[PDB]
Amino acid sequence: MPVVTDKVYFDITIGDEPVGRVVIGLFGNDVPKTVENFKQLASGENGFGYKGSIFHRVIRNFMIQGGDFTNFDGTGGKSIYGTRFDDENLKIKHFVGAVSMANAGPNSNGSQFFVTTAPTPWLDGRHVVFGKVVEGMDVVKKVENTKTGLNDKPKKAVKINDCGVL
Repeated sequence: MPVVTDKVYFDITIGDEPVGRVVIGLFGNDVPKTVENFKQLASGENGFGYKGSIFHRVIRNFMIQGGDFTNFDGTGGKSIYGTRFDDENLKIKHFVGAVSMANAGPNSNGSQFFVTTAPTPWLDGRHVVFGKVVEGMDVVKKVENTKTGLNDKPKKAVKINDCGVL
C-alpha cells in the first residue's frame, strides 16, 4: 500500500446543514507534486482553492467529484502549477475510498478530483490516484446518497464549508 505522508480535512454541508468531516490521507512519497497541489488548494495559500466549492457530480455507488472552484460545473478549476499539469504516476490502482485527479485526457490534471465508494478498475492507468479516505467514509456516503438532477448534480448544494491541512 502507498504510505500516507500528509492529511487534509473537508468539513462538508448539504443545503447548509453540517453532515461531517472527511479526512484524506495523501501519498506524498509516490506523487509528491500532486499531493502538494491538493494540500495548497485545501489551505487556500495561493488566494484560491477548495473552501467554498461544491461536489458538482455525485453518482450513487460509484464516486463524488468536486474541486471546480472556478466554474462549479466540471468545466473549470486550475492547479497551483498552472491551468494543468502532467500525470505524475499512473501505477497506483483505484480501490474503494481512493482519491484521484479528474482530467480531460492525458496530462490534464487541474484541481478537480473524485473520491470513489466502489471499484472503478476502468480508470486504472488513466487517472492519478493520490490518496485515500482515512476518516469519514460515512460522510462520503451521505453525499453519495443525496438526491440529484441533470447530469447527477446534487439538488441541494454539497459544499466544502471549511477545509485545511492537518
